[PDB]
Amino acid sequence: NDKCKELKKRYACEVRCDXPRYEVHC
Repeated sequence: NDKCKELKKRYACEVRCDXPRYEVHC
């Protein structure tokens, strides 16, 4: 479940990892 971290590194814009949802506030 580190894809959350990967996204947070990529995007810092707030990536909301809510279960299977990744809401990117950018």
